[PDB]
Amino acid sequence: AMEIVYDEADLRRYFQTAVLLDHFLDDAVEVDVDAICDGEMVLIGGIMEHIEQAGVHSGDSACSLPAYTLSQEIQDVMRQQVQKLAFELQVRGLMNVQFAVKNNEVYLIEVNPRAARTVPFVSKATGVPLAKVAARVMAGKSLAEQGVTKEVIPPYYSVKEVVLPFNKFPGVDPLLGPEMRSTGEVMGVGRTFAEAFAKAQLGSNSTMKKHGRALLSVREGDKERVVDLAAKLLKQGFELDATHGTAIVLGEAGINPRLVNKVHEGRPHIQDRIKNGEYTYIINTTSGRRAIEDSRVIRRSALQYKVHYDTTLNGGFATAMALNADATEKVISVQEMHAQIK
Amino acid sequence: AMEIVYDEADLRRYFQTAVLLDHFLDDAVEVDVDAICDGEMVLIGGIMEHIEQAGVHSGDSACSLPAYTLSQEIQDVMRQQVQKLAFELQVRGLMNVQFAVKNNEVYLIEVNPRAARTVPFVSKATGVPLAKVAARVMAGKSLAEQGVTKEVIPPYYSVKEVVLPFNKFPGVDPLLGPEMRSTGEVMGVGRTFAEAFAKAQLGSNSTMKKHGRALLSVREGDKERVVDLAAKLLKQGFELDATHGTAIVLGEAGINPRLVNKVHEGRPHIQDRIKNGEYTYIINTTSGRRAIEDSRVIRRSALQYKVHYDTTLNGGFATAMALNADATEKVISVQEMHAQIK
Ligand SMILES: Nc1ncnc2c1ncn2[C@@H]1O[C@H](COP(=O)(O)OP(=O)(O)O)[C@@H](O)[C@H]1O
Ligand SMILES: Nc1ncnc2c1ncn2[C@@H]1O[C@H](COP(=O)(O)OP(=O)(O)O)[C@@H](O)[C@H]1O
Ligand SMILES: O=c1[nH]cnc2c1ncn2[C@@H]1O[C@H](COP(=O)(O)O)[C@@H](O)[C@H]1O
Ligand SMILES: O=c1[nH]cnc2c1ncn2[C@@H]1O[C@H](COP(=O)(O)O)[C@@H](O)[C@H]1O
Ligand SMILES: NCCC[C@H](N)C(=O)O
Ligand SMILES: NCCC[C@H](N)C(=O)O
Ligand SMILES: [Cl-]
Ligand SMILES: [Cl-]
Ligand SMILES: [K+]
Ligand SMILES: [K+]
Ligand SMILES: [K+]
Ligand SMILES: [K+]
Ligand SMILES: [Mn+2]
Ligand SMILES: [Mn+2]
Repeated sequence: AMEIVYDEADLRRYFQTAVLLDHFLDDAVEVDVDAICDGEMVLIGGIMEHIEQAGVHSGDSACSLPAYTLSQEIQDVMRQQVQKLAFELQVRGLMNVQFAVKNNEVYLIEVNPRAARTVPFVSKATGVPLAKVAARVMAGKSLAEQGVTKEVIPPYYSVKEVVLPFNKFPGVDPLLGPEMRSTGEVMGVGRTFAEAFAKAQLGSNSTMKKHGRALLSVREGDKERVVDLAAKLLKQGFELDATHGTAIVLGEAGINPRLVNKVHEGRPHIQDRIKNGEYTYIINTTSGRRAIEDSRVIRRSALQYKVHYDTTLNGGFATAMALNADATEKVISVQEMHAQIK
Repeated sequence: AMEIVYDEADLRRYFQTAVLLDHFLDDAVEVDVDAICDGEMVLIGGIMEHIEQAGVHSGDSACSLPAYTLSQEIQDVMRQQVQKLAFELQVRGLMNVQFAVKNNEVYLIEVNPRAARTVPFVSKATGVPLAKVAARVMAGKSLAEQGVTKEVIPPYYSVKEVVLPFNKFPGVDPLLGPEMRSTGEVMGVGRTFAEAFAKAQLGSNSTMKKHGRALLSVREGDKERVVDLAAKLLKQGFELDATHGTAIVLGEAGINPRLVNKVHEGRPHIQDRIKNGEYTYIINTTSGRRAIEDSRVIRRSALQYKVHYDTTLNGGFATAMALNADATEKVISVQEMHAQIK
């Protein structure tokens, strides 16, 4: 049971219900890097930039291949670091490295000297049978002999999205965290990131609509950013609703959402509205055990009433960008995909 | 110490704190009636409809001659009740009657068998020197004999507004109630109620503006009428702020004010905003001792910073109308006014 502790009090509190201790890189981009090491050289299979930030298990984050926001200069740090790590541990075959980017600063989160659950996606994305290769490598044939020496960078956008079992265990709080709960995955391919993403979202069984009313209820650290997001939804013709504190910040920015009541606050409240088909979209962020626990009802209602919802601001943005795309506009075969690869 | 208690708890509460017990006529129109009785007949000198409802001392209420909302039918009833009273108590000279209208029903508040403070204004408004006339009657000269037998209903509107000393005693909660606190009064003469009012308002040293942002923070009972108020303001070009509860009702009605925190809710709050010059107008109603005591800050801030404020919705509405008039437009002398009385 891993948990993010915010303060001293918090510490104890976990401790009771309860040891490695790590500092939580808040407001960090999480990255996945799959690579092969033949001993001579190192092939970078792919660099995946997660939509959801560090603190939300790789296993449950959507991810984009190539990175949709990261700087070449930084990818480059990780590129260099992995190489460094590959040779150092003596990687003979596949490997995976997970980083965390915070303030143009690369932090090593973990190294998995084996096949990661990211390979296939990465293989599909790049047209490079990553496993076959490391397989051939482990046995004795080099990256060099394989003529599999250069790192591929597709002409298109490959986004990976996950599917969660929440609907099977309704008593659970359908919320993202440090622990993985997802069962499967989908892949979205688009000319643009927004395209790919919309593809991955539709593919993941999302109920997200392109119209109606959105509900914004975010955590403190998300209050600043939520503005742009809200701006985006307004531009798309979404009508807005917001909880008190979230409504405060919005207003301070020229945006006047409809104020909605929390459960304990009166009527009607979020639950009633949700239940009444009042929303087509919900952006809900929450931080801290107690808070989470207290906000449970919205997520539960949302899931239950099939309202598309995001539990990360990063995830809200993606959802928004995707509103500008048409996931049924254009299809492309995988063979065509790899054909496009020079 | 004259207070209005709402519930049993309230009763006691006062009782510890502190006997005549009267049923409070909530949401009632207060009226003043000045008249003369020569024992032979009764002369109606003036029927004044207060802007502020019963519960706000007559002396601190703005008022209009002729009535601006009362039905002729209801006024006529009053006129008869006055007559009755006059005769019965043996009035010989001036008299004054105070009523409350609730649900198309007339209630007697009190009877002051003497010259009331409304006498000068009524005189000015009607061109009839009630004091002189009444003095005559007292002296033996009858109404018939003096040739003053018909009630005068002027061709223009006369609005009286008061001035309060709260500024002199910053420590006092600048709020209206059942006890009189005002030191003076002014008169506004207009072709319409809106005009008389605007004139009365301006002469009262009101800092009211015709543009800007308005703060709405009203009590439960006022939550319903507030919407129309908000609309009217919106129409006038004003922008809107509002406290939580008030915002909620507004939202439900299609009005999305900009949310503002209560002093104790955090920042940014009303005090901050008021202080910073965000508002040009403030509409704040509050009921019940504790509630009053708690909101005190909003009223104290409004005054200190010179923002125009109304503590009654009836007042807020009058203000609203006045926005549609120009007190600097037309001027009229008393002589001219009296001359129009045919
Ligand atoms: N120090 C940290 N700061 C931020 N996020 C972290 C940190 N450690 C772990 N995480 C998050 O938790 C996830 C799981 O941690 P990780 O060490 O990779 O565990 P696992 O072995 O279960 O895959 C990561 O994918 C990441 O989102
Ligand atoms: N029963 C009542 N219902 C509503 N308002 C009332 C009632 N009794 C008095 N008031 C309010 O209190 C004020 C003062 O009461 P009043 O009997 O006229 O006392 P005073 O001797 O001060 O003139 C009135 O002008 C009115 O606004
Ligand atoms: O009905 C509720 N009860 C408790 N918490 C809620 C409820 N609805 C939303 N929240 C949480 O409220 C937070 C936003 O609060 P705000 O700061 O007042 O806008 C988010 O972290 C939400 O998950
Ligand atoms: O800063 C404050 N502290 C306490 N009460 C306030 C404050 N500002 C406004 N009020 C009161 O809040 C009421 C409106 O509350 P609302 O229903 O949440 O909008 C009014 O009756 C106001 O007098
Ligand atoms: N990639 C995880 C699934 C996303 C889900 N809508 C959430 O934001 O909670
Ligand atoms: N007629 C009394 C003055 C009104 C004041 N603006 C208030 O509404 O409190
Ligand atoms: Cl369950
Ligand atoms: Cl003082
Ligand atoms: K992540
Ligand atoms: K691991
Ligand atoms: K009154
Ligand atoms: K009296
Ligand atoms: Mn991991
Ligand atoms: Mn009285």
